[PDB]
Amino acid sequence: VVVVNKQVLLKHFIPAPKETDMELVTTGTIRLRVPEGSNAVLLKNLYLSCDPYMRMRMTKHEEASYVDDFVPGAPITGFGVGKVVDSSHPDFKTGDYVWGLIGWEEYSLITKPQGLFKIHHTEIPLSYYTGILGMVGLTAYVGFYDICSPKKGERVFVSAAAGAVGQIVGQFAKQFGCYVVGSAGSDEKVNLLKTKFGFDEAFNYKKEPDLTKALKRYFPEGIDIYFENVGGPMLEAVLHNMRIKGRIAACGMISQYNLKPEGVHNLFLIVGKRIRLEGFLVFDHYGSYPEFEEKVVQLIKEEKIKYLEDIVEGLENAPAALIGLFEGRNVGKQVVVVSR
Amino acid sequence: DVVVVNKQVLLKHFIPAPKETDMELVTTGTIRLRVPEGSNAVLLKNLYLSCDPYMRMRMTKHEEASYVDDFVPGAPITGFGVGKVVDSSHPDFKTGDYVWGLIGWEEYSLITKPQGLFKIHHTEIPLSYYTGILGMVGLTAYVGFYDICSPKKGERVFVSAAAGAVGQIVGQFAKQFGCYVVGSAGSDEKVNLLKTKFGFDEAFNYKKEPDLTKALKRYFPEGIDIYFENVGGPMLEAVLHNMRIKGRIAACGMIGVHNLFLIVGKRIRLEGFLVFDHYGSYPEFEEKVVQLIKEEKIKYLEDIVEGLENAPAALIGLFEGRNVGKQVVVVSREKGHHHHHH
Ligand SMILES: NC(=O)c1ccc[n+]([C@@H]2O[C@H](COP(=O)([O-])OP(=O)(O)OC[C@H]3O[C@@H](n4cnc5c(N)ncnc54)[C@H](OP(=O)(O)O)[C@@H]3O)[C@@H](O)[C@H]2O)c1
Ligand SMILES: NC(=O)c1ccc[n+]([C@@H]2O[C@H](COP(=O)([O-])OP(=O)(O)OC[C@H]3O[C@@H](n4cnc5c(N)ncnc54)[C@H](OP(=O)(O)O)[C@@H]3O)[C@@H](O)[C@H]2O)c1
Repeated sequence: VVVVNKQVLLKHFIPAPKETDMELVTTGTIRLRVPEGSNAVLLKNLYLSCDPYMRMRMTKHEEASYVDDFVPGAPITGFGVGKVVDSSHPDFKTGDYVWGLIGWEEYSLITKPQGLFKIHHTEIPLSYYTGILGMVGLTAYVGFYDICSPKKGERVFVSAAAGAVGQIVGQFAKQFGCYVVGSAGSDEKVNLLKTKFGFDEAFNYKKEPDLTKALKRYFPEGIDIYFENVGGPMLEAVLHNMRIKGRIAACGMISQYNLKPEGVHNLFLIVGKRIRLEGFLVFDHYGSYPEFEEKVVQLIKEEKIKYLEDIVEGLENAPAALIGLFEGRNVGKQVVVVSR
Repeated sequence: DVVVVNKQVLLKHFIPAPKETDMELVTTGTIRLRVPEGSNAVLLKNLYLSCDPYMRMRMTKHEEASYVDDFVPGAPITGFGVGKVVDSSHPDFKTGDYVWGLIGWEEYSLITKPQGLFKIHHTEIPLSYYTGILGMVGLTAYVGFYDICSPKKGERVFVSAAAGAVGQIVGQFAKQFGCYVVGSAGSDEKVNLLKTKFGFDEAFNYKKEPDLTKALKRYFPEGIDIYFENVGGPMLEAVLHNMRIKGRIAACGMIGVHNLFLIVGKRIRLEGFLVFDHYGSYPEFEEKVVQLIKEEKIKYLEDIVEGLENAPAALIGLFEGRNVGKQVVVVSREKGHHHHHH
């Protein structure tokens, strides 16, 4: 059996990204069997994740950064969920479902199957393994329980709080016993934070004249913990409102990914307030996954965590949905359905 | 219960840099040489004063509270210093003991909260050292490096404002721990001292380097594990660019930053600290550092100025970089003074 395999390719390096910086192609095929003699796994790709860090990979870097750049002319890759068609690797059998880095394509031959995780709970919707039970959820789990060193009762702020990482941090934090406030870019998202996601309070950053004062309002006694997804002047504001011994988990600074650079002027406050500002990367924490899968599956089962996906249908729509990320167009975790 | 003259330096008023005229020596004041009846207080004859850069901030009025209370116009300047106990109604302090802690810019200070005085346990060390290397500055170095920097033998360490009081000590601590240590300073005379007196593996003049990012690449081909941060600003940008995965930045002081996102990719811990939170560490620190001095395994240069009347100048001087070493003011020599100097 040789079948058609559509692909989305990076046309070329970027210096914001445009939908034209990628190209769907239909003039390609794959054999539905793993090469003889390999330790490899062939996946039918079911779901894709759009993640902001994918932007960086579309630019060429002289010195090595944290992930390999994309190769022009080759498919885009990123997190996704797949079904095992064929396998010459012992830990994976035909009919198993998995998640991990795969190609923006209908079918991927995974030469390094050590970096695929087997899906242990079929009871759960498979798309969850793009986000809440995939990379994004684990990011939240590490960022909050580990980097933020939280303590019950502490005052927690979360930027980009309706996003995939944000919405999870908030719920983790409320269930730990913290006061949790979120910021987002639309009243629809703010509504979701207060009504679906259980946030003690939230507000629209686009519709607040002074971020520093806005935060003073929700944190009269200042902020103990800032889960940082956005960066820029929102960080300055937070710094102004941080409490002695406050902690900032630097998850991302998405405001800067396509800009060029914006400056932070408050940093000296980190001294007077004895703040720990610490970045982290989820790739370093895959060891914590098994415990995390169990915690979060139970949380879902018990209806004690909520999760909103933004779903887009068809591989052809993946470039748009990725670009859309950066303009706030996603309402929840951006997933692309390749086949169901 | 004699009454004597007590000269004082007062803050005339709040400042919006400071001038010598923003302070005033006065001779009118007097003091009883006995702690009030019923108090648990300690009366000091003030021997030495420290000039420290953070004093500048206290000369400005702050609407919102910052880390230490502002100075009060009309009241003496206060800061770290060394004193001899004249009288005490507090059990842990006796007449003739020497101590350091916050005292007044004056000949005599009545200390109402003596829990924040540290006893001097080695009176054979020059007492002036307890302004700086064995006082607040040294401890700042001790905690900043051994604690906040979480160092490990062999790691590549950078220190800004390295010829300063804190910097100079961080560097030596770091060398003796087994680290490669490079310093930055603002004059070739200071760079010379870092390499020849202070034991730094390398150093350079930041004023005479066009690109700090490249400058640092040069001394750290494999990047920086640890940055002891005294300066801030673009020097921080540069460092961040040369930091290694899992690198650590101890924010001691700073005197816009655009590359903060790097903290994520490189998994950096940037952590501020304040020495007031670490007084518990003093006793162990005193022992380590005294031995280090006794064994001639740490070096230290003081800039000494004589007389209370010169303190304002020396503090201003500090802020314009004019001090060569830790800036001390001699208010009065302990009876029986016999330490040589230069
Ligand atoms: N291991 C890691 O370090 C790790 C792992 C995963 C994610 N991340 C980081 O986490 C952040 C969010 O991840 P996610 O997958 O959950 O993304 P997401 O929040 O689901 O999508 C991006 C969101 O960011 C907000 N946004 C976009 N541009 C913005 C701007 N210029 N200013 C303010 N807000 C903006 C938008 O919400 P608004 O409507 O609120 O504007 C948008 O919904 C990103 O910074 C990403 O790099 C890091
Ligand atoms: N607990 C704490 O967190 C704590 C405690 C004590 C001190 N500190 C801080 O540590 C820093 C200095 O402490 P210190 O006692 O050692 O003071 P100091 O270094 O004796 O005085 C500051 C020195 O920094 C250098 N400098 C000034 N502007 C600079 C710039 N723009 N770039 C680079 N270097 C510059 C000057 O010499 P060169 O320009 O020639 O290098 C100057 O002598 C200050 O920020 C101070 O507040 C913090």
